[PDB]
Amino acid sequence: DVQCGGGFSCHDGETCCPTSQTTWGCCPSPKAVCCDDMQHCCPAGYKCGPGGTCIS
Repeated sequence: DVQCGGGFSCHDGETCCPTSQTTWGCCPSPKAVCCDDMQHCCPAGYKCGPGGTCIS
């Protein structure tokens, strides 16, 4: 599988996002961008906006 980084782990095709200090979240898209404002992530190529959603 994929080692999140000495701690958690996810399945093939998943992505490890460190939205915490000791916790890891499973997100889609390899080069995805994990929204750190709150608790989210978006497909590689998008950005987090103030509209709660992601833009391009």
